[PDB]
Amino acid sequence: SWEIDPKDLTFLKELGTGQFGVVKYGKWRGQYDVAIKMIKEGSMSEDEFIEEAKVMMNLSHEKLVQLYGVCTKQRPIFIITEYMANGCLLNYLREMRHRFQTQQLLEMCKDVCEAMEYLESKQFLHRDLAARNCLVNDQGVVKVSDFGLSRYVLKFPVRWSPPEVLMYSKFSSKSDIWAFGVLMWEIYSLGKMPYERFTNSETAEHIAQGLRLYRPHLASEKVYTIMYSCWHEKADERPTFKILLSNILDVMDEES
Ligand SMILES: *CCC(=O)N(C)[C@H]1C[C@@](C)(Oc2nc(-c3cnn(C)c3)cn3nccc23)C1
Repeated sequence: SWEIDPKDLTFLKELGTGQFGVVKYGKWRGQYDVAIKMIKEGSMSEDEFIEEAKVMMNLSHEKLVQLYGVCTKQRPIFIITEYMANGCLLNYLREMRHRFQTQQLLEMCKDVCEAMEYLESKQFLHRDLAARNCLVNDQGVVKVSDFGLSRYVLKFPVRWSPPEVLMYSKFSSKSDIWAFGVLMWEIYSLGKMPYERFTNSETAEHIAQGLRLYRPHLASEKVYTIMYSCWHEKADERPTFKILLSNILDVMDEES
């Protein structure tokens, strides 16, 4: 049930390259748009991934990029996902022509938070949440992509990592929370790199001294309060995604 017959795939356009190599746009059975991730040999722990794919296919949420299945009886293996016509969220933010309103930026935050509250409720960590791992569909809806997939990569995301990850490799729901707050900073900064003048090493040292990302000027005070709450030093003092969704809904109502 997790397995797609590659004979049902028609490869139509190269979309570009991601973590595991090329991604292509194609059709399934001549009819349905799909994205086809072609997994470069040697890059992925494929047996482990295949087993986890069965779990990932039972995860269904409107704001999660859907895994349609995998093609595993060949090399390279393929991962078949929902096609997202407007590409990577990071590139989308950086296109100044969109002239985003802040209500649109908050909606992107809500989209991601909804997906992450769903993953939280399933006790599933993303482990690499960031604007580069979100995608945008033809209706401007942002969805969370490649959740959990860093576990199978045979370059660490220092700038999306809380102190207990940098110091001790303590991953938890609350390291996804921290990364979400950095993602909100990416959205309201229109895609700047977090800690844009620092190296990864400098970022980690400054985080150790309590530096935090500055308020992007497009974020209101209440929006900054939300992303800042994700960066409490003690992981247990950071909200859940359920609390964050409620805070985002509140600010959406106040700024409507
Ligand atoms: C920001 C990081 C990045 O560029 N990623 C992750 C790329 C992987 C990629 C090529 O995958 C997809 N790209 C598109 C797409 C790219 N450009 N347009 C106009 C659309 C669409 N798509 N749907 C699913 C995966 C994927 C983006």
